[PDB]
Amino acid sequence: VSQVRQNYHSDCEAAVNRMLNLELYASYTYSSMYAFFDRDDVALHNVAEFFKEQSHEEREHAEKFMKYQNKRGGRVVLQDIKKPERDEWGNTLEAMQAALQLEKTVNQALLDLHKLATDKVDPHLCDFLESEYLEEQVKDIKRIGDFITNLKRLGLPENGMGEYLFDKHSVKES
Amino acid sequence: VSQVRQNYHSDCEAAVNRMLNLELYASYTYSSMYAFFDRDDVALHNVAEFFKEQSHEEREHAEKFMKYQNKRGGRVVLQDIKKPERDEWGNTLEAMQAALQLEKTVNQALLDLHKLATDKVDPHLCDFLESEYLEEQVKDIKRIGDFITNLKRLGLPENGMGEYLFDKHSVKES
Amino acid sequence: VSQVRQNYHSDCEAAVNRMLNLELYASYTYSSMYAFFDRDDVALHNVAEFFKEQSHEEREHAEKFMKYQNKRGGRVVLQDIKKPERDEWGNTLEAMQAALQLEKTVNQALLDLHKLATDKVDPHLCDFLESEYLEEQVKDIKRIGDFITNLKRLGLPENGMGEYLFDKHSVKES
Amino acid sequence: VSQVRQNYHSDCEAAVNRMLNLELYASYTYSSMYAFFDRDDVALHNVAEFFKEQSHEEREHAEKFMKYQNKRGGRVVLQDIKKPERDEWGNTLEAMQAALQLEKTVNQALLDLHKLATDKVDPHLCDFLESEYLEEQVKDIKRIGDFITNLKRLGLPENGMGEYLFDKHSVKES
Ligand SMILES: [Cl-]
Ligand SMILES: [Cl-]
Ligand SMILES: [Cl-]
Ligand SMILES: [Cl-]
Ligand SMILES: [Cl-]
Ligand SMILES: [Cl-]
Ligand SMILES: [Cl-]
Ligand SMILES: [Cl-]
Ligand SMILES: [Cl-]
Ligand SMILES: [Cl-]
Ligand SMILES: [Cl-]
Ligand SMILES: [Cl-]
Ligand SMILES: [Cl-]
Ligand SMILES: [Cl-]
Ligand SMILES: [Cl-]
Ligand SMILES: [Cl-]
Ligand SMILES: [Cl-]
Ligand SMILES: [Cl-]
Ligand SMILES: [Cl-]
Ligand SMILES: [Cl-]
Ligand SMILES: [Cl-]
Ligand SMILES: [Cl-]
Ligand SMILES: [Cl-]
Ligand SMILES: [Cl-]
Ligand SMILES: [Cl-]
Ligand SMILES: [Cl-]
Ligand SMILES: [Cl-]
Ligand SMILES: [Cl-]
Ligand SMILES: [Cl-]
Ligand SMILES: [Cl-]
Ligand SMILES: [Cl-]
Ligand SMILES: [Cl-]
Ligand SMILES: [Cl-]
Ligand SMILES: [Cl-]
Ligand SMILES: [Cl-]
Ligand SMILES: [Cl-]
Ligand SMILES: [Cl-]
Ligand SMILES: [Cl-]
Ligand SMILES: [Cl-]
Ligand SMILES: [Cl-]
Ligand SMILES: [Cl-]
Ligand SMILES: [Cl-]
Ligand SMILES: [Cl-]
Ligand SMILES: [Cl-]
Ligand SMILES: [Cl-]
Ligand SMILES: [Cl-]
Ligand SMILES: [Cl-]
Ligand SMILES: [Mg+2]
Ligand SMILES: [Mg+2]
Ligand SMILES: [Mg+2]
Ligand SMILES: [Mg+2]
Ligand SMILES: [Mg+2]
Ligand SMILES: [Mg+2]
Ligand SMILES: [Mg+2]
Ligand SMILES: [Mg+2]
Ligand SMILES: [Mg+2]
Ligand SMILES: [Mg+2]
Ligand SMILES: [Mg+2]
Ligand SMILES: [Mg+2]
Ligand SMILES: [Mg+2]
Ligand SMILES: [Mg+2]
Ligand SMILES: [Mg+2]
Ligand SMILES: [Mg+2]
Ligand SMILES: [Mg+2]
Ligand SMILES: [Mg+2]
Ligand SMILES: [Mg+2]
Ligand SMILES: [Mg+2]
Ligand SMILES: [Mg+2]
Ligand SMILES: [Mg+2]
Ligand SMILES: [Mg+2]
Ligand SMILES: [Mg+2]
Ligand SMILES: [Mg+2]
Ligand SMILES: [Mg+2]
Ligand SMILES: [Mg+2]
Ligand SMILES: [Mg+2]
Ligand SMILES: [Mg+2]
Ligand SMILES: [Mg+2]
Ligand SMILES: [Mg+2]
Ligand SMILES: [Mg+2]
Ligand SMILES: [Mg+2]
Ligand SMILES: [Mg+2]
Ligand SMILES: [Mg+2]
Ligand SMILES: [Mg+2]
Ligand SMILES: [Mg+2]
Ligand SMILES: [Mg+2]
Repeated sequence: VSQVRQNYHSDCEAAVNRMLNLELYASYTYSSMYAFFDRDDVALHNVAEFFKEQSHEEREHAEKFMKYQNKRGGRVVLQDIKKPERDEWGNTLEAMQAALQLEKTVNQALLDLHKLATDKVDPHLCDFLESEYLEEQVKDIKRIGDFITNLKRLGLPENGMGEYLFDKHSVKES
Repeated sequence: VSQVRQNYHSDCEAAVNRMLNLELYASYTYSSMYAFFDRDDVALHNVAEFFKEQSHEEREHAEKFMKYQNKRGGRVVLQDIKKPERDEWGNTLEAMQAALQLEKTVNQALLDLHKLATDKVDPHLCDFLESEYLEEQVKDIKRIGDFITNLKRLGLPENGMGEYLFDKHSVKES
Repeated sequence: VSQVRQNYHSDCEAAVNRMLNLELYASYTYSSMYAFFDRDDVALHNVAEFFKEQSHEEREHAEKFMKYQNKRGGRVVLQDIKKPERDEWGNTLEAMQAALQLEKTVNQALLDLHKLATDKVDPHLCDFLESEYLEEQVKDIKRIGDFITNLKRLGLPENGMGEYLFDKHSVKES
Repeated sequence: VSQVRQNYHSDCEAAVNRMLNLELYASYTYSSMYAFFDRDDVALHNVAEFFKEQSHEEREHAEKFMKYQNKRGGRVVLQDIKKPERDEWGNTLEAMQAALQLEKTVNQALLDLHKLATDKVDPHLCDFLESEYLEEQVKDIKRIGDFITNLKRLGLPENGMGEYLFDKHSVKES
């Protein structure tokens, strides 16, 4: 038993490792989207940079779980990071829809981890999730949903001018 | 009788209270428009912020009438603030058209109050309306009319790209 | 169903709308207190400004619930804002006692909403209430209780000098 | 006829001269109050300075009428400035009550002049009164009324401690 360990259930330790893998998986999926929008036959630079930043943020989420695991006296166990579901992402609308579903999948895993932490009476883990993870998900899900609404308004997928304008006006100029 | 009261007719005092209610009503209607444009399935952020600011300005108009009432020795009497006429506002064009009519309704009430103040020979109240209320209405009515003309030019309600562009270029970036 | 909606119960959505109305109601009651203390026959300016600020804070509480509703994919539904219980507020002690009870009524509604969020296993809503609402209530209830104790010490309601001194020394100079 | 004169009725010219005298009369009354509160057996320095400033403001009101008269092509005609109604002013409450009535007397004369200007269809004179005189009166009447309410709250005339505190906290520290 780690000398620091107190009120930290083995199930929660394991679930934190699984969550860590999912954060890394999400990072890798976003990195794939970045590379896609940087292709010369796609060429939406601000969209590409948006997904690059999304990828970097997921890696930070992963690293925070590693640090958490050690703070509680659990042990980080890594597994393969599975490649993303697609090799090409269609267009800005398809990619944003996939991002929305990814962020909701991550959110559900975090909510499930909160359920487990609650069941095991671990208020520190509950607070960690609430203070560091759950609001980030709600905020980003809202942001991405708002983007999707605007992409549809702009006539995606068919309206190329709409897609061009989204890249200029909706995402950060990079 | 209030010790400060001089040349302030009971009818004007009552009409000031009714005008106060109308300012609050207008504020609440604009707040509803703000919340509508902030919906994830509407997602026009600059338009939402435009209406939020419109709402804040109406509250300031209301507070100025409260202060006026007390300065003249009248007594503030509040009534319920009725909820807005609609729960959803359609799109930027429908909302702007409703805003135009709201500002004209407020303007007519102010003009009617000026008629009353004139009839009761209250030059202080006339000056207050002319110097603090009537030009604000003319200016904002012109601004909103100009917006409506541009929304029609941009192909509202059908042209989603037009609506997107209005939010980027016509209203303040927020 | 809103594309952003996840783990957000219809009951919680409805309760958030009811809470929004209560925040607006509280704002309006405080605005009435402001106008009362600004009367020439009351004339306690720092007390008036205290209640004006209380009113502005309640409006901010309301707006934060509107934003929350949309972030979760719920839909803002507004109802009439009922006028305050009184048209005149007696004196600083009576008004502060009414403020204490108002803040406790708001607190109870927030605690009830937390119970509901807990029952529906909504940790995001629980965190939102705990991080943005519940401590504000405890702090302001303590502040107002402290004021009431001092108003009683100063001989309210009978001691006019005491009431004058409270306005100079207890509330912020405005 | 003055070369500049246009739309300026002889009656208005005369009434402006009478108003000028009243402004000077008001100044002199306030100067008497200043000297009274500066007496060693009265010794309320901030109250004295309040009335000194009131006196200076009335002189500015008078000078503005002189300038106005000449701008319109009328001719300034001066009369004796009558001494104030009292040689001693009792206490802060009696003086403030006399100030309230003085400011209301001045206000009534200004309102009467506005009636005359209206009757003679002189919009420039109407605007001058509304923009330079009428709101000053409403504001100062409210200020003085508020003071009287506080003096009564403080137990004037009998409560010497109340009167002392008013001088320290209600009027500007000078
Ligand atoms: Cl261990
Ligand atoms: Cl343990
Ligand atoms: Cl334990
Ligand atoms: Cl265990
Ligand atoms: Cl594991
Ligand atoms: Cl596998
Ligand atoms: Cl693929
Ligand atoms: Cl997914
Ligand atoms: Cl968070
Ligand atoms: Cl967006
Ligand atoms: Cl641009
Ligand atoms: Cl956008
Ligand atoms: Cl009255
Ligand atoms: Cl009157
Ligand atoms: Cl009159
Ligand atoms: Cl009347
Ligand atoms: Cl009324
Ligand atoms: Cl009704
Ligand atoms: Cl509707
Ligand atoms: Cl209307
Ligand atoms: Cl104006
Ligand atoms: Cl425009
Ligand atoms: Cl425009
Ligand atoms: Cl929904
Ligand atoms: Cl849901
Ligand atoms: Cl869930
Ligand atoms: Cl539900
Ligand atoms: Cl509802
Ligand atoms: Cl009802
Ligand atoms: Cl009442
Ligand atoms: Cl209550
Ligand atoms: Cl809080
Ligand atoms: Cl206190
Ligand atoms: Cl003191
Ligand atoms: Cl002090
Ligand atoms: Cl205190
Ligand atoms: Cl002449
Ligand atoms: Cl002439
Ligand atoms: Cl003419
Ligand atoms: Cl003439
Ligand atoms: Cl003359
Ligand atoms: Cl004589
Ligand atoms: Cl005398
Ligand atoms: Cl007089
Ligand atoms: Cl003025
Ligand atoms: Cl005062
Ligand atoms: Cl005072
Ligand atoms: Mg060891
Ligand atoms: Mg284990
Ligand atoms: Mg970011
Ligand atoms: Mg993200
Ligand atoms: Mg993540
Ligand atoms: Mg494989
Ligand atoms: Mg908890
Ligand atoms: Mg937080
Ligand atoms: Mg964060
Ligand atoms: Mg946004
Ligand atoms: Mg009275
Ligand atoms: Mg009446
Ligand atoms: Mg504005
Ligand atoms: Mg407006
Ligand atoms: Mg208004
Ligand atoms: Mg109704
Ligand atoms: Mg004017
Ligand atoms: Mg103007
Ligand atoms: Mg203005
Ligand atoms: Mg313009
Ligand atoms: Mg949908
Ligand atoms: Mg429902
Ligand atoms: Mg505050
Ligand atoms: Mg409060
Ligand atoms: Mg509140
Ligand atoms: Mg009712
Ligand atoms: Mg906190
Ligand atoms: Mg706060
Ligand atoms: Mg304290
Ligand atoms: Mg000549
Ligand atoms: Mg003549
Ligand atoms: Mg002054
Ligand atoms: Mg004065
Ligand atoms: Mg004067
Ligand atoms: Mg004589
Ligand atoms: Mg003015
Ligand atoms: Mg002035
Ligand atoms: Mg004041």
